[PDB]
Amino acid sequence: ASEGVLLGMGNPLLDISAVVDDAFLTKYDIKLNNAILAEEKHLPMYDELASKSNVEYIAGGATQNSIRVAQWMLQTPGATSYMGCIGKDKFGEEMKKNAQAAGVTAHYYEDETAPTGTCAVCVVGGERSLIANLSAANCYKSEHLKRPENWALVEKAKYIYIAGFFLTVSPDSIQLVAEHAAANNKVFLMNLSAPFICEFFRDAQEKVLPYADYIFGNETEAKIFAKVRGWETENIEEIALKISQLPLASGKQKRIAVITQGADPVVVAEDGKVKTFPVILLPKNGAGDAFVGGFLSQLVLGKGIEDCVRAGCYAANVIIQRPGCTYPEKPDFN
Amino acid sequence: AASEGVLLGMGNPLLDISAVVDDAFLTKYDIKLNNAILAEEKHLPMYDELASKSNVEYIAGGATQNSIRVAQWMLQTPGATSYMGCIGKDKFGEEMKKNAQAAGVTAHYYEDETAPTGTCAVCVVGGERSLIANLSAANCYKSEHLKRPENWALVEKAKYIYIAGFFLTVSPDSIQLVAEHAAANNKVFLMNLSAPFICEFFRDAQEKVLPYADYIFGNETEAKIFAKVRGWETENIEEIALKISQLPLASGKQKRIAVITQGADPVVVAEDGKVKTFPVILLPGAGDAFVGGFLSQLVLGKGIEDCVRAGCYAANVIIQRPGCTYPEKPDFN
Repeated sequence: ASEGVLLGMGNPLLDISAVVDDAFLTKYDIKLNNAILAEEKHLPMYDELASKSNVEYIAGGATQNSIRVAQWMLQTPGATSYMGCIGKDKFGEEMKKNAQAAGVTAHYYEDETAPTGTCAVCVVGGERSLIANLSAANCYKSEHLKRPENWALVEKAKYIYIAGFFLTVSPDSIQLVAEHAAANNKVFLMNLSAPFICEFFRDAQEKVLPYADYIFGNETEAKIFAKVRGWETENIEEIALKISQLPLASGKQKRIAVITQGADPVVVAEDGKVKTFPVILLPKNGAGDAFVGGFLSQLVLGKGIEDCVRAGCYAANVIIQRPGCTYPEKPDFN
Repeated sequence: AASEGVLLGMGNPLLDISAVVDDAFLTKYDIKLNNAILAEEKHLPMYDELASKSNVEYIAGGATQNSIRVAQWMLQTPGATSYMGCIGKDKFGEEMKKNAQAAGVTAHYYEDETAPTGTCAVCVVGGERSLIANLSAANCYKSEHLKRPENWALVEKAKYIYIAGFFLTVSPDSIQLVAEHAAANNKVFLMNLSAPFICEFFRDAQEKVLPYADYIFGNETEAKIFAKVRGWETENIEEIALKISQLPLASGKQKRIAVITQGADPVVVAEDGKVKTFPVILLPGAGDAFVGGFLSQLVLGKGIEDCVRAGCYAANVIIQRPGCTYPEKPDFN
């Protein structure tokens, strides 16, 4: 994998992961197996987690998690890049530290007033409770992207992955890199993630879809996508095919749609046909992002779709057995 | 009559800069009609050109503020309405203050120290419009402004408090605070399904406020997204409206009314486990105006049919004008 061969752009959050007890959950009125927005009552909780010794800080956010998992899976130094917005605070410096530890070349845009986005990941057994404060992650501006030191990361990249959620934060950055990729034989990849469905988002998504070589999604996202645009089918295999056959921009040959269904098989539409892949488990939160990261690693290495899906399932199965989107030193995938 | 500050709205205010444009202007800035675009910064040459037009207008906009202004126009009683939201410390913030005062709305804006005021270029040709929005300060509202005694007095004064669902992306603490206050003090709290949430973070915030909503407004597309997101297999808008009205209720709330519009098709209203449907009556961004007309009659203690008819009247007036504007006085009975 060449230097900066894969780039991601998104909404970075510093994940503050810690194994907690009943007293902590009751104190901040947080229930397990649910992701809530941080309120004024939850803001001092980030200080309490920071004050603990066994705390793990991770350069998170869905896209950044995928880029880190791709980097871990590739094991080649300098193969990945990432751009997103952070604040000028200690949590921003921790995000810079962890991105460097994960081997990702991160060029963050520093907002002058917004604190860095954070996410408390409270762990008990195999259960999590996410409390997110997006804050600076929503302030990315295309002026950062257009600077020569940051545009060099787009120029270096052969694969550029940006989540659909970023269409609400910086649609000018997505359209700029998507149009650049079509004009310069690069692969543009996106997902069906969205905070909400509004006219502004609908129109921005419609403008980028022709430029997407790959579209990733989960069954719920695919079914919302199909219903929003009037497709009457609820079959995920047919929805994946219809996504792959959306209109194509000039300079884009084909589109591949990859739809995950949790325990049920991964659905892949390509060349007017749908192939389905059963999930293979390892002996005995962040799983979707890890799946995309494993898929991207093999895509970068020019491998086939079955290797891409198997690597995605491997990475997803590793990450689910660890607190947060974390992993061991080296992978063991073939 | 309507008492002082009887109706309050909280939201994301934008100064709408409206003007009739021509083909040359649309081509110049590569703008498509019947399209909503989010701009990261103000396209300064376009804003100056729009300002230099003959029929230009500066309106204190944003979906909720539009509803509050339409309700104030419909009521015609000075001081009956209030509004809170975030603006910047600039000329557009002062124009926003000027237009809110001209519309007769008591606006207590939170002034962000660095973010410019949110703006929206409204480019109108015929019966079509194109919107280019730079939200900027509108997304920086903080509950510290709400909790100040001079601003909390507007909550205390109000009998009806209306907030869009989208405002949960800006200040969920303000929404939850006023929604919980309304349930404890016999006030009516109203919301809409605008920007239906798909993300788990936003879904959990909405789930926490829905038990406090006495009224939920929505359109057919929003209602169908809401139903699909939470696993309801029905696609019938009449049944979806009934299921919304029957969502769990918080302590101190006896019933919920769900109002779903369907464009040309009738207004659907669910109440007391039954669904009543109202054909649209015609005159010889209409949704905000519909809500404003409905709110005006609700403030006057009128029945649901009057509320729906006033909503249709206001919506039919606003569609025949550039942006969410109206004549001096209403003619509704």
